[PDB]
Amino acid sequence: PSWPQILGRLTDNRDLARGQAAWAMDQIMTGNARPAQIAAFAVAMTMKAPTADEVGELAGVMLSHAHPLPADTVPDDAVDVVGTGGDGVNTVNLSTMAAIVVAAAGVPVVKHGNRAASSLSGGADTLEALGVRIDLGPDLVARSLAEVGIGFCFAPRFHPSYRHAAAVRREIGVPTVFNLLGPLTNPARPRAGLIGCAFADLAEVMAGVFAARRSSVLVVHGDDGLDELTTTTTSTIWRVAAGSVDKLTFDPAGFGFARAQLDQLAGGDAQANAAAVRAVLGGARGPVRDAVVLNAAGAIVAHAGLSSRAEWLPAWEEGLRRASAAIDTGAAEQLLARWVRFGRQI
Amino acid sequence: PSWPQILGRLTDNRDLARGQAAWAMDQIMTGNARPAQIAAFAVAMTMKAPTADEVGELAGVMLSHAHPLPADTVPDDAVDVVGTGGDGVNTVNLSTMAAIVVAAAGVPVVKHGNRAASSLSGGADTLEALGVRIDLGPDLVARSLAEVGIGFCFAPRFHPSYRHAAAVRREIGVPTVFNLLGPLTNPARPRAGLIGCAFADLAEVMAGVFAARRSSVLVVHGDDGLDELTTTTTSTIWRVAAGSVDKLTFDPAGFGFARAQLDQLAGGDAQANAAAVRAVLGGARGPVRDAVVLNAAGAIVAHAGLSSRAEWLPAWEEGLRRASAAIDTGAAEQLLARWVRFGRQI
Ligand SMILES: O=P(O)(O)OC[C@H]1O[C@H](OP(=O)(O)OP(=O)(O)O)[C@H](O)[C@@H]1O
Ligand SMILES: O=P(O)(O)OC[C@H]1O[C@H](OP(=O)(O)OP(=O)(O)O)[C@H](O)[C@@H]1O
Ligand SMILES: O=C(O)c1ccccc1Cc1ccccc1
Ligand SMILES: O=C(O)c1ccccc1Cc1ccccc1
Ligand SMILES: O=C(O)c1ccccc1Cc1ccccc1
Ligand SMILES: [Mg+2]
Ligand SMILES: [Mg+2]
Ligand SMILES: [Mg+2]
Ligand SMILES: [Mg+2]
Repeated sequence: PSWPQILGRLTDNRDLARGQAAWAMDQIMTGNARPAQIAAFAVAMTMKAPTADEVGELAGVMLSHAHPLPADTVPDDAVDVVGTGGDGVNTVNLSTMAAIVVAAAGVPVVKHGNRAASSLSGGADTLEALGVRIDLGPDLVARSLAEVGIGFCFAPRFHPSYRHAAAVRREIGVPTVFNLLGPLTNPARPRAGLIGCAFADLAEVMAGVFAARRSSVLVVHGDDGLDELTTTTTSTIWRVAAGSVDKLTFDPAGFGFARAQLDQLAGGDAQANAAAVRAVLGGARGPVRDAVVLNAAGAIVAHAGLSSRAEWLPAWEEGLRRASAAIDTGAAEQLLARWVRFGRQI
Repeated sequence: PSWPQILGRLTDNRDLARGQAAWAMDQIMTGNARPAQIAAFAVAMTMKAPTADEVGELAGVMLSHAHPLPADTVPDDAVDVVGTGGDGVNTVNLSTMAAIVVAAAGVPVVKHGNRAASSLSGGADTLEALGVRIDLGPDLVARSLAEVGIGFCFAPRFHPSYRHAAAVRREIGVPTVFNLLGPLTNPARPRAGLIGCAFADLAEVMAGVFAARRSSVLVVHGDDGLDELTTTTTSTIWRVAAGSVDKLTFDPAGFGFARAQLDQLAGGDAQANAAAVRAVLGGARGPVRDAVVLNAAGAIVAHAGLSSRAEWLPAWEEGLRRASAAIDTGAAEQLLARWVRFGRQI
């Protein structure tokens, strides 16, 4: 294997041979690839049209190098709620708020996240401004999970060897296949998730990766471009279950949600976004709450999918009940307070 | 303009807006572009499908930054004989030998060239092994042209600001749009040329660039893969005249040439390739001579094409007569000896 061989194949517009994507990603992760090689690979792979086998190879290599959580500290039914980012909107941190509510409903959550790349505040930025410790290592994330019901795996802490790819990602600024890897490389390897993808023609490939892993996942793209289930219009859902994918259109109005306008979901810096989380968890009614509940419900449906029994329309109704209730009872607000406290008691 | 804007447009598979390619090449030529951005641009441009406008912009920027020859030192009808390289075949130096014969026929030759990038011995390597000064500056190239009838512009000597792009080209190893630039950026800007292209899919774009400039050029690709007019089979020629491109297939059997096998054109290191130059210039008959006479005749046909009155078959017959006579009379052999002396004598 070599860069000339692998890059030549992608520029010739051919799928890679088995193991070639893995070889390249491993070269990148061990500090053996030049920035020019990283960049050419990321770009060539994107314009060829990456396959699920290829992206799955990249994610596998990352996960090989990642710091794992201690043996037996992650429940079999843990869920993630996370997206690619890069939708270019300023939204409040919808995946993060949704994650808190899901954990409050009693579904164990191990969230993978990161600071903003192009938006004003990312999930990690907002959690830090809420006073949550984003910087915890594996042992402490396990304890957070067990003690609070939610853990946060901060991407740079668990994937230090991604530094070179990350620098290339920043320098080129254009989204590539690398922008898919975050939701695919949660170091705790939870088996279910609500997974947002900003790139309409890469979502199916993401779903394919999860299918191969036999995860129960909803990969979601809002038809307004949000890497979240949206309230402004319909969303496309790639439903992953029993190792297979099917594409659905999802209509929040079908459940009773008023249509919102994207400016109603608008964000600010980390201080503003933190105040939006507090408002939502404090019971403020309106568009932010609606989108949070929808997205929490979606994650609860992915969790339910870890069973044969799981049935689409009933799963949603129950997910929506549970998400609403976790906020209404104050369970979500109290969980956030307990999470903040946990991090202060070292 | 920005890298995110330009790279995004290319990865969306869209042609650039006018001036975007020029902006990017200029960033690259002024040391303002990171290796990652250079590589991402070269790759995305190649996979999109570069246009003649875009490639012409790259070449125009390179020519803007190149060392020029002094005013009024390059005759109106100077010719180049040069290819992309990158054919992955190990040939004797056909363009270089052709160039010497063409000069000896009395057509002024200002050759752009470079050391090998992936073959054993490139034009510049072989010229160096023959005792020719390859790295003369603008003023001495002009004097060489006036006194010997041929000058050689060494690419690193005339395009110092391409240094960063060149390092990226070698690091990625795969051919890109950058590989087209050599034959398109001769600093003496001759108006005619026999131009070899190893990349069948890009040769038409090279021809378009020459058409825009109103050059009289034959862009050639041997149907065996050579960036030269081959003697082993037919060649595709994109004939450039009166600012238009005509695609032709050319068969040397039409002029009485015997088919050769590719192994008969096989080269070696610079010493072996230098000895093959002397053997051809000394009158040795065989396949190598045939390939040199054919390519010389091709450069002479491109030269004739600077006149609107030139006709194709008579131009070929005259080109072949002139190329053959230049060897047989000893004029090509003497010209090489004079070139060597010129470099030794200041
Ligand atoms: O700056 P951007 O490239 O637009 O990225 C926006 C955020 O989306 C992703 O996280 P996540 O889905 O966990 O965050 P959320 O709470 O903002 O939805 C990513 O980790 C960023 O934090
Ligand atoms: O290492 P490669 O990428 O295969 O390139 C082989 C040579 O071809 C080009 O020159 P030119 O056409 O002037 O050389 P020639 O005499 O060998 O035909 C290029 O400048 C190299 O010198
Ligand atoms: O540059 C990335 O995509 C990336 C790749 C591998 C690991 C982590 C990230 C950061 C991230 C985490 C979670 C969501 C989005 C982005
Ligand atoms: O290396 C350089 O500094 C350089 C600068 C300007 C022109 C040519 C080259 C050399 C080169 C060798 C092989 C491929 C491409 C380029
Ligand atoms: O090939 C390149 O990267 C290149 C680009 C711009 C200028 C010069 C070269 C080197 C060259 C000169 C002549 C023929 C082939 C190659
Ligand atoms: Mg999100
Ligand atoms: Mg989002
Ligand atoms: Mg050549
Ligand atoms: Mg050649």
